[PDB]
Amino acid sequence: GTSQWLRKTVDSAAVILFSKTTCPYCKKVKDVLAEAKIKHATIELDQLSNGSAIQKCLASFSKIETVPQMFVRGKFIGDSQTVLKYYSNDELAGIVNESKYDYDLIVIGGGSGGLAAGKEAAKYGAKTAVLDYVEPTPIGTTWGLGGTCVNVGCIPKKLMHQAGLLSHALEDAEHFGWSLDRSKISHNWSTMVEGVQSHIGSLNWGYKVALRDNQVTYLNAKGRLISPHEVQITDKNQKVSTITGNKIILATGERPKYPEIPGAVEYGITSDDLFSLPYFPGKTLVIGASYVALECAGFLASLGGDVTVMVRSILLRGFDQQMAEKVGDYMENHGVKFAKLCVPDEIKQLKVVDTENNKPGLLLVKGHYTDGKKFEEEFETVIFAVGREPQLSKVLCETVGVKLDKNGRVVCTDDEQTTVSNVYAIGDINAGKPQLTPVAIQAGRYLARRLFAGATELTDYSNVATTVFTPLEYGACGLSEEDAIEKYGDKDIEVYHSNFKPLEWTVAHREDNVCYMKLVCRKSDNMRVLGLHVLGPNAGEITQGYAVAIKMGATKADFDRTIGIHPTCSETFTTLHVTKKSGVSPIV
Amino acid sequence: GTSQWLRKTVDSAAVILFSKTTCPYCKKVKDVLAEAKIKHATIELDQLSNGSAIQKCLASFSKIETVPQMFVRGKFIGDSQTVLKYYSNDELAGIVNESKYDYDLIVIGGGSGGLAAGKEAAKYGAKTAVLDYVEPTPIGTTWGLGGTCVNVGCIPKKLMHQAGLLSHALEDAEHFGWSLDRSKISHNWSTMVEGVQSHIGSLNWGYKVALRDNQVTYLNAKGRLISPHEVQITDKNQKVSTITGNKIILATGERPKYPEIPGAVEYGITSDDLFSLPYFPGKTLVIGASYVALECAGFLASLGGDVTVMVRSILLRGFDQQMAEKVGDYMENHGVKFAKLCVPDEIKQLKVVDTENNKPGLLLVKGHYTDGKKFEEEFETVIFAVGREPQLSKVLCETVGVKLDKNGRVVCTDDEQTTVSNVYAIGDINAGKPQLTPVAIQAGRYLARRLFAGATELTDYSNVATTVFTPLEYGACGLSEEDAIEKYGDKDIEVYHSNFKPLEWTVAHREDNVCYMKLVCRKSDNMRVLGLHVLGPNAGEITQGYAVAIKMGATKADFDRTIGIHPTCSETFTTLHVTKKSGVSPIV
Ligand SMILES: Cc1cc2nc3c(=O)[nH]c(=O)nc-3n(C[C@H](O)[C@H](O)[C@H](O)COP(=O)(O)OP(=O)(O)OC[C@H]3O[C@@H](n4cnc5c(N)ncnc54)[C@H](O)[C@@H]3O)c2cc1C
Ligand SMILES: Cc1cc2nc3c(=O)[nH]c(=O)nc-3n(C[C@H](O)[C@H](O)[C@H](O)COP(=O)(O)OP(=O)(O)OC[C@H]3O[C@@H](n4cnc5c(N)ncnc54)[C@H](O)[C@@H]3O)c2cc1C
Ligand SMILES: CCCn1nnnc1NC(=O)c1cccs1
Repeated sequence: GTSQWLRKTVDSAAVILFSKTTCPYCKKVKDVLAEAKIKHATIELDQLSNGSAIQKCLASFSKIETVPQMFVRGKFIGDSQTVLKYYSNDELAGIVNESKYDYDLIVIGGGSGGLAAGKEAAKYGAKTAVLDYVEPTPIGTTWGLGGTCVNVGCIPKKLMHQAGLLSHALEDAEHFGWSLDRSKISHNWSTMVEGVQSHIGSLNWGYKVALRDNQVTYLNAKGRLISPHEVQITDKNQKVSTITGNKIILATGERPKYPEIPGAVEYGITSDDLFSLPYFPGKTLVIGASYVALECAGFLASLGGDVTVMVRSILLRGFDQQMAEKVGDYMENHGVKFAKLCVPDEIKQLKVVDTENNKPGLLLVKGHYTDGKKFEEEFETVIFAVGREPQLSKVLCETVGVKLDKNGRVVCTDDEQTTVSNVYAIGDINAGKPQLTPVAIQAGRYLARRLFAGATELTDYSNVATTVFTPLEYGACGLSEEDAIEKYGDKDIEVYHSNFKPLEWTVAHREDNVCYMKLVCRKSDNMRVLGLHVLGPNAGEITQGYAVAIKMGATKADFDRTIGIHPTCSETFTTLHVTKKSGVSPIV
Repeated sequence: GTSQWLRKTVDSAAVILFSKTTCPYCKKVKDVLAEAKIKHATIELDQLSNGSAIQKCLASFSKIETVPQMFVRGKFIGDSQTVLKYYSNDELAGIVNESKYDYDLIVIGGGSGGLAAGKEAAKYGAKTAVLDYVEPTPIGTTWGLGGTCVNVGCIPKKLMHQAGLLSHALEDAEHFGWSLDRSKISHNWSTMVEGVQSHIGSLNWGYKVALRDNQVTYLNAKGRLISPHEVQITDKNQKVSTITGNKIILATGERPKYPEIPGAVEYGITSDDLFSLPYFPGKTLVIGASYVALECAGFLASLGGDVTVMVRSILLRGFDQQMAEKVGDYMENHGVKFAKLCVPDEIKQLKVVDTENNKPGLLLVKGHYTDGKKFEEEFETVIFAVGREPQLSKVLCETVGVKLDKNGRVVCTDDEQTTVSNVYAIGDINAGKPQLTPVAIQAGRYLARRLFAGATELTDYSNVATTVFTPLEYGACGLSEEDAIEKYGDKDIEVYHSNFKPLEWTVAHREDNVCYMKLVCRKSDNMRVLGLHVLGPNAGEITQGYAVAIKMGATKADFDRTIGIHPTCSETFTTLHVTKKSGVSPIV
């Protein structure tokens, strides 16, 4: 147990010191390494329960049982007198840089997970390279370091959402006494895009500085794993070379899918193109029904656009379907049109994009409903949001032996290890895990600590909370109502629910019973909270704190004994009492 | 023991049915009572682990041991055969209405706690009266049913806070691309006040309708307890009479204090007057430094006022003082002036309030600083926020025997009982308790269930979360850093902290490092979270859910293993890592 841990730790750490907090000899070695600018991990044996047994086990490698003991890439280097000898003779720098491979770690992909992993590993002395390359979209769009969320996902999406929310704030301001007239105010798309892209630019630059300041090598090059330790890289000038690494982390993410119909690639766009588009989309069709589809349609309508969403079957497949339908109903009452049970057949071009006057083109969209009736309408912009996929055939030679599942994602054990022992995978390409930025960041950081600092903590992927940033936001943590009933049976499930009205909505004359929350609980397990759901403003701020209590096993009684904060929306969770089985109305 | 619970339950309940969920004689008695419109409590002995011992205990009163046992006001009424015979002879209604007193419960005070307690008691067949009267302020202000929070507290205060927040939304909107010019937009105070007051009006009306629909007798009359069971009432027409009640709940709340200086009562106002004031206060002095003082100064500055705050010693006494100083620093950078270490000596009138044309007057304020220097400046409005106090002298005859503390608050045991066994106190007049609206509501509801439905659960007053609605909001749950250090010692306390920047503030060009959060933890108890603190937007929404986790005993490890929701402010709590002891800067 302890002896297997110590061997794994010694073999994979780049530079590591076994120490005690009280030892002045350990203190002296720490000071030497700090002066020499030699980064390393440290294990403090006195603060571990099995510290005495670990100290015994070290002799299997060093033949000594005292602290300090310093190791480099699996090799015992010395105790205090020996380390000082090397430093005094100007030998220590060469010893700590001796390596079989070019790098201790190569990260393929410079996004949410990969940048987090590479920075954390470098902290413990791992010589690290991060590779990032952005394949242009069909119309030619590209962007800088930081991945999907930074450039074409979470960050610009929520900033445009905030511009859309301010439309309603301008309306509400009249009722609260301000002299403006929302009727005479309009939105300038390109001014908003300039501001969003300026912030994104500062993040691109900030990641480059952070890698520079952590001594991480950044290569703006496309990588391909051609054997367990060899990565072939192609740089900006199409120069091809090979670099080697001890450990490999795959973190290459996904890109939007297109339907296989005429005109889709030529004349439509995806979210990759939307967030830097130089002109307002105009009259827009969004094809699809994921959270990406509904978030983008939502803010486009708030910013004054004529928006239609064409839905093949249901909204937000995979989420609680009562909540999904409430989300869609709010959007439809606030200016989004839906073409339900409908798919596209072809896109025909009526007008080329006008670069001269900074204006969209014009497209004819033909499709059909499930009963066979036809769909035909003109739109200035068509946005495809029909899912995302990895393309690991490009990243990864078949002969390496890394196992992929039926959707092309990497099959990993619960420590992110692939079927090849030195290769790991994190983020969206890890099969079966929630595809979210804070999941990729936690996975990458925790993995770096296990590989290079002897940590044992794994990432917990269960009950990860989400928020959908539609015009009225939807936060969730845990099971949908229908999954809970499927797993445990209707008899063992009790659901508490209520409508509510934000206080800010009263003087503004907004709707009385649209916002909604519910707790899905298991009767036979002390009324354990299985899932939490809320539709209302600031839904992500509301939901986050409860994710801790659910992780700790909160029951309905834990919610009841907690006192609310007044006046808030979130406090309504502390006093819920109407059950669905009672048939009593949830309106207030 | 079981037998003392039963004897207390029987003696106290108005109408109560001892039952089992699987007995058809029980079910038949319930249907008769339902049909007769007879409300009652029900105890299902089969769902209680000590049910069989209760049945033997029942024979004390009834000399039977079987289920169906009906009691009315301490007296056994009958089993199934007796109850059904009374009903078919039209004798049952008279039996269940028989009472020694006018009411089972008299609530003195119709505010947050008192309305809650009275409605809940009525659900179990307690014949209930709620008394409410609003003594006018010195200038004559009065209002309707619902108490301090509804009419002159949390509700109008947060609505005027929202009007202030919207001024910054109007500024932000230009940066997000909207065509308005905030420079050319102004605020109309009277439009605001008219909308706030029309909402409060709908709440006064809703409380009257709610009492009628629960068969609660509402008396708009001043009450005075003159003996344990007699309440003297007076009467919009000054008619004095006496009504009697079995149980009494005191819920009369507090009112603002005035300093004992010339001109204060004549020429200053309080929060009681501010929320319906028909003229804009203009150049305003706020005297005091409580959360009421700072909240009101904050929104008045945001709505265009020239505002000064006069501070005797410190800001937000009783709150974490690091956090209090950050709250005030933001306020000072956004147009609130502070006269620190300063106290008033007299208010002189220079011009009378123009009630005709809705203009304030003019006042000369004279004061002095602690060094000795003089204060003298003109203001159009002077607002006193120097604390709140009860006036139980008016409510409670000294001869009844209800003990008060040195501040005039009621001394209660942990079940809200006073030194007189049938008299209880809830809300702000209960000595030692947090003075918050959801605390009053939970105390009131839970107490009514113990008196009239045999419940045993007590209100938990520990770790009750708060939010101060200053222009940048401050949420907290648990201990301040300085109380934790005083209670456990500096060596046993670890503090994790970080600045943050809301994503909404990036494109709007707001401050990088003013929002702030921290977790105060106890090392020797598994890094238990003792206190949580956040300064930023939507702080009450952020804080609420974490209050459940802290009640369940969250540790730092529970926060670390939980995954964040991105992009939010609240997610910063899930990745905190900089300790105060390390000395590393908390900036982003
Ligand atoms: C529109 C949209 C909105 C979203 N909103 C949210 C939200 O609100 N909250 C949330 O939590 N998540 C959100 N997400 C999801 C989030 O963006 C992803 O879960 C996250 O970015 C995944 O990170 P990753 O590290 O796995 O991959 P990525 O961030 O996609 O990083 C992979 C990087 O590697 C590069 N790369 C690919 N192949 C190679 C190669 N061969 N060599 C070198 N580099 C290569 C890619 O170009 C990219 O830069 C959103 C996603 C989208 C599309
Ligand atoms: C400016 C301000 C802002 C506040 N903001 C918040 C906030 O954001 N959040 C929060 O949780 N709390 C807030 N509070 C506190 C909250 O208002 C109180 O905790 C709550 O109102 C107390 O309820 P209560 O039932 O104890 O008394 P009250 O609500 O004051 O009700 C007592 C009632 O009894 C009446 N009465 C008095 N004497 C008699 C008599 N003899 N006969 C009949 N009736 C009588 C009173 O006039 C009143 O109607 C705020 C308070 C103030 C002043
Ligand atoms: C055998 C006695 C019948 N009886 N006598 N008085 N009332 C009732 N029944 C009822 O009130 C009802 C029970 C179920 C539906 S109505």
